[PDB]
Amino acid sequence: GEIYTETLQQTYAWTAGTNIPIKIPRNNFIRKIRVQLIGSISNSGTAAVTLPSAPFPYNLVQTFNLSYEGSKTLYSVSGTGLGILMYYTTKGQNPAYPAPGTSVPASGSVNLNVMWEFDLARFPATMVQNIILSILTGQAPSGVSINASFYITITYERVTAQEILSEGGLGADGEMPLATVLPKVIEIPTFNVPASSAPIHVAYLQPGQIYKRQLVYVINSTSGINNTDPTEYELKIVRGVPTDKIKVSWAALQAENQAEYQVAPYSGASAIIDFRKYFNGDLDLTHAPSDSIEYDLALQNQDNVYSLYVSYVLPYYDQLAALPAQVAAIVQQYVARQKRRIKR
Amino acid sequence: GEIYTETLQQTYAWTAGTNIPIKIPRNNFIRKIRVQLIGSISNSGTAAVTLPSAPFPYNLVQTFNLSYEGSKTLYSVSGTGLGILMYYTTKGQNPAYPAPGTSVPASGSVNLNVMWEFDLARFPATMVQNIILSILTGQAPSGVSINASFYITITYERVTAQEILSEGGLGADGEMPLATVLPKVIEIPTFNVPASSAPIHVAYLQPGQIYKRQLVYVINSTSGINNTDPTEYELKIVRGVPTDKIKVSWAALQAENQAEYQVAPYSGASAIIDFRKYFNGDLDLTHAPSDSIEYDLALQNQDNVYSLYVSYVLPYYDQLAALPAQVAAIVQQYVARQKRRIKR
Amino acid sequence: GEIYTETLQQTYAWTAGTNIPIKIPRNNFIRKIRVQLIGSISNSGTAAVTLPSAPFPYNLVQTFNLSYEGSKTLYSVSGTGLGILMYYTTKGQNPAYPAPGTSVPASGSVNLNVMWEFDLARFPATMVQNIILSILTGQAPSGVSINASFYITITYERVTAQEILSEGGLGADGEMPLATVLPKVIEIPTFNVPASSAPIHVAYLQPGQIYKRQLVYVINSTSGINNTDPTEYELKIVRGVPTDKIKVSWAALQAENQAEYQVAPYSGASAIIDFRKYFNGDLDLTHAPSDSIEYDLALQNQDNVYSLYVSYVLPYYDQLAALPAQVAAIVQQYVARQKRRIKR
Amino acid sequence: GEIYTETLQQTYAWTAGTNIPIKIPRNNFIRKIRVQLIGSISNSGTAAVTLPSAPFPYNLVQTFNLSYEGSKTLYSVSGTGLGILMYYTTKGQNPAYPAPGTSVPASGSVNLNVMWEFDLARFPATMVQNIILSILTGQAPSGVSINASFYITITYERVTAQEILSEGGLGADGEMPLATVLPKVIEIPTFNVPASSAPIHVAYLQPGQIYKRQLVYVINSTSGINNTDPTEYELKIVRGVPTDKIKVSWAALQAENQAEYQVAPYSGASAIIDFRKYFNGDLDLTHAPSDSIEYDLALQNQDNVYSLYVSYVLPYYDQLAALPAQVAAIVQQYVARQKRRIKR
Repeated sequence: GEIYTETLQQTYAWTAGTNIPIKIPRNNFIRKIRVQLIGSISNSGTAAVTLPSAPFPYNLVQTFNLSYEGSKTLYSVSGTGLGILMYYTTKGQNPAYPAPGTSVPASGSVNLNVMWEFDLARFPATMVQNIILSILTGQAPSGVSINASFYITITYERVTAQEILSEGGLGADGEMPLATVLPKVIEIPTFNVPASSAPIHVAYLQPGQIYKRQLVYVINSTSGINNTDPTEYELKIVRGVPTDKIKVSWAALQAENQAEYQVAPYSGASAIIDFRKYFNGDLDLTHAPSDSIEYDLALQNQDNVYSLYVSYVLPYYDQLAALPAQVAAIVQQYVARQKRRIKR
Repeated sequence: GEIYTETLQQTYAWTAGTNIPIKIPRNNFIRKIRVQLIGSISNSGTAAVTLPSAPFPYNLVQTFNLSYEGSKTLYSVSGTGLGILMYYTTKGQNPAYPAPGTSVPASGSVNLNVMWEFDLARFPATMVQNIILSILTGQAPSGVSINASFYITITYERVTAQEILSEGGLGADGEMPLATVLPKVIEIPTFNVPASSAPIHVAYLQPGQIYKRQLVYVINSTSGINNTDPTEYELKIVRGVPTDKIKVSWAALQAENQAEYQVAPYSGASAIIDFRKYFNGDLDLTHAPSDSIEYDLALQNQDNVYSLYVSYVLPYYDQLAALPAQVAAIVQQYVARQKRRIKR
Repeated sequence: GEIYTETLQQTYAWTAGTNIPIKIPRNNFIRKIRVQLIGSISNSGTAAVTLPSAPFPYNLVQTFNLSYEGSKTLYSVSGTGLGILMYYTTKGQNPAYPAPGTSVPASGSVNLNVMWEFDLARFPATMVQNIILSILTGQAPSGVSINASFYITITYERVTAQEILSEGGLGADGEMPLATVLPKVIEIPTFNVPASSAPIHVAYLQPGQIYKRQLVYVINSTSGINNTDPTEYELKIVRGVPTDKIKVSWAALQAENQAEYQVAPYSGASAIIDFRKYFNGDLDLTHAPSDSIEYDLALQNQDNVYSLYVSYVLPYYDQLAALPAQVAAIVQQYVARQKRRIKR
Repeated sequence: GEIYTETLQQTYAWTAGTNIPIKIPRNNFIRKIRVQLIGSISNSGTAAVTLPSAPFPYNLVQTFNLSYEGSKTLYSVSGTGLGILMYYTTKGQNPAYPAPGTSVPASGSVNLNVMWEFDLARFPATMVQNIILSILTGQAPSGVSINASFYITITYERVTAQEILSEGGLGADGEMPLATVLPKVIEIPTFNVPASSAPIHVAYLQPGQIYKRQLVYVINSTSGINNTDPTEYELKIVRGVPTDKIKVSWAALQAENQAEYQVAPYSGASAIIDFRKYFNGDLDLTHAPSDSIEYDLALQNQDNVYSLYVSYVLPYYDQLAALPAQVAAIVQQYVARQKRRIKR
């Protein structure tokens, strides 16, 4: 239909340790929602205070949560999480001022402007209820004050009653178009995975969805996200014949990110693993038994691993699979196009 | 066919405030013409002279004008205009030395190397007359002297009589192939759009072509192109039901450019709005009544807004429209490839 | 099939002027082999030693040589050669620390990490014998000591007996699949091509393979690889009526490297010419009579030109051509996917 | 088939803190690999140097790593680990000279002869690639010099194509026989498990394999491996009904080792627990959810607990499980036999 974008008149002040829930107008379907922390970080203290380094500025928003009907979750990431995912998928050019470790002049200030982007493909925002993007801000850097607000830029696509029939009408219960592709960008953080030289089990990818790529990063208590502990990552298919779809050294996985994302590594402790490259197309676990695919980690020390998945579910996956080869062909091209929209 | 590239032996010295007309050899069809200001900027003075900031080096070529038969304008942009479009569409990787503000060693010199590129898709250069690329050079920076020249590099495509037929033969009048897509990158500057917070009408896009993307940038009298007045951009469809295809904050538009072109904003006063992301496919105005789409701006101070469009024309727009779904479809794929070859 | 990647446990200590032969496990077919020099460059001297400039760090590995059966070569390049090919095909994002000219703190050190990537398309490693990637390390920079090892990351594709029947079964003599595409990245060096302003004959591309792209770079005895002598590149069809597919000036050749690769020139003395844009598809000479296409160079001074080609051979190229229009369609589509896989 | 053993022609000199990679010949299947450090430990100093106490001589080989294809790890243990496990599974009868604390006569020497044993059941070595047992030697004891080499003794079993079919032919992907039993003897070291009287959580056994017996030993910073901190061992099943398969005091655990292995305790800080004695048959966690069985330790002080497991995997565990009670009976009888070959 007719994509068209706008910022909402209503903003939200960045306050420390707060949950500022945001209502997303349900005009047409929503393709993507950008959020920007814009203002300045003021140093009113006598000596020039150096801003904390990575994940800053991203961590100013401790967490994000875009879900609808209060029950259904489309997003769940931390600002440091969605922030690094943004950093890669945009050739590391995603707006993030000021850079880590920058000094706020003594009794003067620097400029704040960070961004996130939730890709909802073509989310039927009008057929569902209560899309609330809850931003739980984190903590203000030490010595300086975050003087910003949030600006929601929502991109609607004017899907018509007409176009909807042209992609397979509605679903099973007719709650969304048959060809709906809900992004399920979740982030499951792990604690105290032990220091090892051989990749030890870290966590399972749970079924009920199609995984596109996974952003994994470790958090050392001393260096934060600027350590070099993860040395050997590993995706083992546990169900069926134990097969290693991935057994690459950290250096080499980040090497693939050099070629993949054409940008230097976000830090010594982060990387991305694209499933379409180790499988044929996307890694589907929609109907796969649980604990069939896990990822491992060889950490120099024992730390905390955060794993952000950029996956999506097809709310009518059975009706699309159970479709006539005639219709399935056309419906497939719609869902297929949609799955690629949700990059970041 | 067989694309193939060469430089033209004849070069032209960049002289200040001059018009240097270039004849573009008409061998085969022309896919693209790159022009390069290559030489040095010499400071013969006692003190190290810092070169002007953006748009320099770009404005060393005040304006460009690539057209055929002397009357059909394929291009009409300024070096500052086409130059900035170049800065975005190539991840800011475009050759542009020296950078804004670089110092020319006192009684020593720096290196000059700037580039532009006119994308003509697959322009029937063998079937028209006189492709003359007129470069109206600007002014030599203060304190330094430009000792460069232009190198016209042309990309021909061996479209054969055979193939032209494989795409719908010639036009109605048979002056170019039916499936021709003449790029019409024009640039229309506005003066004194007054200072305001609610976007005031800036200018209408006048019909007679399909718009692919628009590059808007403001020029303050004090800061040149490095101000931050543009705060609110807005695409209002005036004719028909009144609507806003765009109502994004400037911060937010330079935002879509980070994710889009993966490069930092050329300055606080620039951006690009891709029409393909706000309509279904390209923004066509071949037959729309004039004044049906205007774009607005909320400027901090009152300045000059330059609007560069990367739009293209289909000289047989009608036969393409009154052709059979049988043929329309085959011709459609050619106009289709051609339309995207014209990026920059 | 089932792509899956792993690093081999066994690393190899980098020693100056040595040949370190590596056995590459022939588990499944091999798609790409990554090699990384990872460790540090230690300075034990009193004064901080600044590392040699380009080609360092790439030249720490003098040459590479991947072949199977001790007589059939898939690769034959220098670290400086394959290294620069790497610098381009990944937007200059290929891992190469530290950068040229970096200072190793006096009695402290810097970080080493350089990589190469051998694209074997989908090489039938299980059907051949002894895939040995021989690495002939170069020389330790003067004043610092290289303390790294090599890490072999191989990407196998679980091609099955079944799937092989599905692409045309076996070859003529049945030693590899009929649709095999063996990479032939060779590098032919020419010495003392005289100084001239008119591109003088440098060397012919010999037949017996399809050229995908050629990386040419000159080496001044003074500036090493950092000179600006190559001024005029030129691809001449010598057989028949003399024709020029390329007659592009050096500046402009690096220009297409700007748009093509979106990365700054590796040095003033290098470039890449892709045959796909100067012919229709790849420049095939499996059957053109020899000395039928040569490339020229107008060099400022008299130097050494190294020409690295990313070419590939079809071991049963004839049965692919003598296959029924029925089968040729399917086999061709497999050979084609394989041909583009060998990018870097 | 026809079991048969020979020592490999190539030996390897024991040097301090080195990694000596060994290629393991793949003639027939591999039943067991013995490694012996044989030579003498010379004292060149004026006074008789008494050799370090346990784990020496075992720690002369810091670590072991027997894996195939450079990725799949069959063994990952330390010389102190496999060494102590050897000390138990053989009635303390495994060759280990000199004993700990023995005096190397002043300007004279003693005899060195240690031995380790990797039980690979009947590993399909002809069907896999690169079985490389990497011995990363530790440190030469203080005051004496280790003058030995390693002797690789391999036990091949001539499994014939016929015989292989007699147990279910090959697996699903047919890479190893269906009835294969890959030893997975890993060792996971834990750091600083705090001092306590009631057994505190030490670590979980992560899934994907069948555990045979576990060798746990604590390492005090003061007494090394010769302390008596572990006082209360405990195997707690966390998932499902919470249960204690073991809740025996250390004294009593070394007690079950007296009768079990008929040998005095290796040290006050070591023990072994056989799962077949606490479950019915082996403790299998092939598909059990992660974190379902952990082991606890009441330590006098807070120390490092090393947990060596002798577990094994069934690469086709499902086809063995999804096999008819008809075929399952014969295949089970083979795997059952293999599983016990891997004792040590």
